[PDB]
Amino acid sequence: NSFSGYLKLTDNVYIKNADIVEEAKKVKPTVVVNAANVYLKHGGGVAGALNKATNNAMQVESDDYIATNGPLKVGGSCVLSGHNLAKHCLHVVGPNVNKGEDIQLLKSAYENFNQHEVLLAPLLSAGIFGADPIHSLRVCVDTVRTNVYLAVFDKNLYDKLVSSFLE
Ligand SMILES: O=C(O)[C@H](Cc1c[nH]c2ccccc12)Nc1ncnc2[nH]ccc12
Repeated sequence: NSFSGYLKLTDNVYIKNADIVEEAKKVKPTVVVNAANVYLKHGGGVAGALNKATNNAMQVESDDYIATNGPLKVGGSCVLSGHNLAKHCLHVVGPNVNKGEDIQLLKSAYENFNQHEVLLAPLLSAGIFGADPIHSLRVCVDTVRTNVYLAVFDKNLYDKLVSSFLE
């Protein structure tokens, strides 16, 4: 959990312009969060990047979890192996606004982070899931009380997010 160079937004929320895959390799975190869907099919966005960085080990483990336990619910999570990226991967399902899901469940999705004293995470329901990323950061700040280190790949979004907090 060697986190450094994050902007400290609040007492417990940190943000950095970084690829979550590269941060995970650098930081060696206890927990990396996946922006998952309910059947843990890691096809695109953050999930695709994390799975490809494990050379599909995450997808094989995820398929076994689903076969045995069935799909997650929106706002839910499970803990699986972090493989080479982290000790654990917390797979968290935020609502997919682009596929017509409800923004109230974004708070429930972020509540899962409170089970872990420190996490490396993406912004939930952002990118291809279609939520306003600045709203997602506000929900994170209001909901998560443990130490969350947010990786935002796109420097422009990072600067927009920091500006919404500082200006
Ligand atoms: O820049 C990117 O492509 C993604 C976009 C994103 C933010 N939240 C998500 C939730 C689900 C799907 C996509 C997104 N953001 C990233 N942030 C940090 N590291 C990353 N590695 C790959 C994408 C990415």
